[PDB]
Amino acid sequence: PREEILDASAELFTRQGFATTSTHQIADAVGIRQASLYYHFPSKTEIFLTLLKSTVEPSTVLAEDLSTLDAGPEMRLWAIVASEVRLLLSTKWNVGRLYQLPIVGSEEFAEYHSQREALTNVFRDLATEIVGDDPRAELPFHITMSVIEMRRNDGKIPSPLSADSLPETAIMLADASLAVLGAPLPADRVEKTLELIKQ
Amino acid sequence: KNPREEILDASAELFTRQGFATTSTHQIADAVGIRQASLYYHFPSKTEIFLTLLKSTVEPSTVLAEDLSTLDAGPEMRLWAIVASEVRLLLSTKWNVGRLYQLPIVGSEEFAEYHSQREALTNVFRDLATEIVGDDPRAELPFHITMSVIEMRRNDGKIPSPLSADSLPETAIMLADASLAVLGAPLPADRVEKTLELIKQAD
Repeated sequence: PREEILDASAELFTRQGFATTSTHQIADAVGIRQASLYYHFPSKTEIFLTLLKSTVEPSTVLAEDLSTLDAGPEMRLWAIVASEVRLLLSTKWNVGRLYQLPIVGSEEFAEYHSQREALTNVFRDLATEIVGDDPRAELPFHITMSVIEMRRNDGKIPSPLSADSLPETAIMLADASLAVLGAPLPADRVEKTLELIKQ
Repeated sequence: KNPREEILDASAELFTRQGFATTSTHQIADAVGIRQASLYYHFPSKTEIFLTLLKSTVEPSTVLAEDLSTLDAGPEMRLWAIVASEVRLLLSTKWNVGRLYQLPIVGSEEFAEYHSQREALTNVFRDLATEIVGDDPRAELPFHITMSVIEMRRNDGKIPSPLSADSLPETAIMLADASLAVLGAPLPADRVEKTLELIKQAD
């Protein structure tokens, strides 16, 4: 019920943006009274925030634990790129699209700003271990985020979350991330990443 | 000096910062310091400004794209030249107009002309990449790498990289290098010089 509201909001937000989407629409979408929607969320902003943090917080949490494991920076970067793409392909709607909406810059979303900055730092720091003080160090994060422009957005999960395999696109973008750094692909990257995903 | 270009600049600012729905023509007119009556002379609606904005921004990219795609060099040189020149374009403007592509509103039928221009641009990238990598999902990557500059540049009215005949912007070179690297394709000889001349050639 709570998750149904979030799903419908995700669709409306990613399709219409923030400003035009109304609570009336969200409530109508899930087929409940607006009073009933209010029980669940006080404002569309709180909904928008709830979506936004459920989307990146799992990445940042996972990011520091994998950035701090016993491999090399090539492997750690490959794992974080692959895990992040894995996440972005695991949702019914393309919630990553929400980052691009002008509203997210506002002070209300300071919690997201911090989490996004933290993730960006992880990508950049790992990358600089490989290429040093080099502008290419910015690239792995953007390469990772480009999946948001590649995946569908129609209510069907492009790649259901799996512990047994990585999505082709996840592997591709992770391979691309090292190629751009001129770093060779580490041995047994996928299996290790899957193990590095589990902890 | 240039009333129509000032209107577009201010609109570019307001739209990228506020989105489409909340931006008003009153704000745009106030921004450039003219009466709304005077603004109405140049543009009838917010939707039309948004189109003129998108169309002054995407057509030169598509024209540039299809002109570089048809020249007797190798697919690597053409792809490199088009990536660097397209990033150069996106870095040459007072405002980050590339951010506009990301607004959900542009998907609507009213912006069908932008859709085709974008499709044509995307096809030019894809065809070049497939000449290099064949039936391979990596062929999708150079276009997205190119567009990633939209997430890199400033957006405050100051041009990140003023247009130049002597040089290419660092970020333009980097993204073009990156576009070939992901394809496993070698960097062409004299990439910058070769590209700058092709840009000069393109009038």
